[PDB]
Amino acid sequence: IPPIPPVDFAKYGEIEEVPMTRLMQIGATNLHRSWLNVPHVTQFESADITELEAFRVAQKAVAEKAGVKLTVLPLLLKACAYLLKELPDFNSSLAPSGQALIRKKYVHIGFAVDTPDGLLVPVIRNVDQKSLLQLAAEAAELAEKARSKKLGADAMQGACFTISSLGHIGGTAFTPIVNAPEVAILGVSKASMQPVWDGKAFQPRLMLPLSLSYDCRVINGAAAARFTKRLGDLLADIRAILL
Amino acid sequence: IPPIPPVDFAKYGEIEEVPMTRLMQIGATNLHRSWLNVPHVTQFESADITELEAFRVAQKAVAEKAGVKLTVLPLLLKACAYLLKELPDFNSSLAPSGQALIRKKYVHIGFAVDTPDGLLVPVIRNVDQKSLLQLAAEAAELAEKARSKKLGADAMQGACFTISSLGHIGGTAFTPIVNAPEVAILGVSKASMQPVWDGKAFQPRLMLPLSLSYDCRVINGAAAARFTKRLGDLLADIRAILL
Repeated sequence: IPPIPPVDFAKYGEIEEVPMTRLMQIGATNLHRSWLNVPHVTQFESADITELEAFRVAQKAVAEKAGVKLTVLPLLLKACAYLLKELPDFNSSLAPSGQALIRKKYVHIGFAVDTPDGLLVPVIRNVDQKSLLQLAAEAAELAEKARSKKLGADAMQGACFTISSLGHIGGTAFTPIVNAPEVAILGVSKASMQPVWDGKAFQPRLMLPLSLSYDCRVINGAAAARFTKRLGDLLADIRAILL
Repeated sequence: IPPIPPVDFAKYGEIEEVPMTRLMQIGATNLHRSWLNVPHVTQFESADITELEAFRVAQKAVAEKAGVKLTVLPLLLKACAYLLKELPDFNSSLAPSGQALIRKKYVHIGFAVDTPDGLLVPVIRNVDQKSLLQLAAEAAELAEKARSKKLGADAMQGACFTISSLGHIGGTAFTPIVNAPEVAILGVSKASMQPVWDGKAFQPRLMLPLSLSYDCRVINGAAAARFTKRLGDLLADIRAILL
């Protein structure tokens, strides 16, 4: 790849050199390797979470009696796990021969935690078998160990899919980079009240912006629109997971 | 027990003798054995199922694409299974020594099917592991085999709890008899629109009458009021099962 020409930045004013943590450099290398290896498309969608939000907030009591804080992430994890089982091409990697897909029969999902030293993505194993408060506890633990440098490399491995949630900071949508060898990543942004047509008038519904980046060698455009559509459907009524 | 004095019924008019199917006689003996062995109390409650009903009816599409009819029974089964795990004394039997309870670590639930030849109670095994449409299919199959005399004795055994639903015929409530050695049975009657106080006015909510009979040697009055209260809570928002 043609390199970027060096510039003497000090010709234009005062500069200062700060160094990169090894964690940032590892991260830098991994993203650029994904970038050049995966042809990326982002599919955007927004889900109606008015009812999900009401549930979240009502179970604040239960969650606190169990010591966890029920946020939107355990709900996101549960729903993507159900869906990764319904649409198995999202739960696979491209074989090194380029001629086969390795479909995984397990569902472990990573989630982005941004710490001082860099971004870490802890992995929760067998998300499909854990409950909303179990996933809530685990997420919280892994996030804390990630911030406190106590996260052993074991827990950063063998994920099938990544969720990256920035809803707690802001933004309308973003285009995340697929953490290869996984084949998709779900970006989640800030929810806001939007007017939604009820067939007769605009009702305010709470809308969650979803941004699915995927590896289009493996997942074609229609399979991906169907994944964010099913996800939007499941988050609008999470009871559909029960059937 | 003092016998009932024989009466010549033909002194008062014309009589006719029809006989009992062996199935009815078996049933007769089992109920009278339960009646004299179990001191019975019925706890009545009613659950708000307006939202449950809306869900049921929306998933009519899915249910039909899967060949099952989603009725209230799979929902009842799923919720009691969750609860039989939360409150394990309901999932046990009294040891023959009268001094111990055998707590079962499994959840199989029977449901009353009334056929021409008598009442049968098929058992669905490990209700706690099956989904709403799985339970829907299984219930339907067992009911059909029960009506067609093709139900092998294997499937009438080892239940932990019974549900008896008469909501499809009518009634406000009833007092079911515990099928000993189980320790409780849930009677379900007809749902109707009732006025329920919202703190300010009466709102129409769809109410399901629940009638829990139990063996009060094993389950005391407060444990039983708490079981129908948790059940009413779970049916008002079945998403609580997810956490």
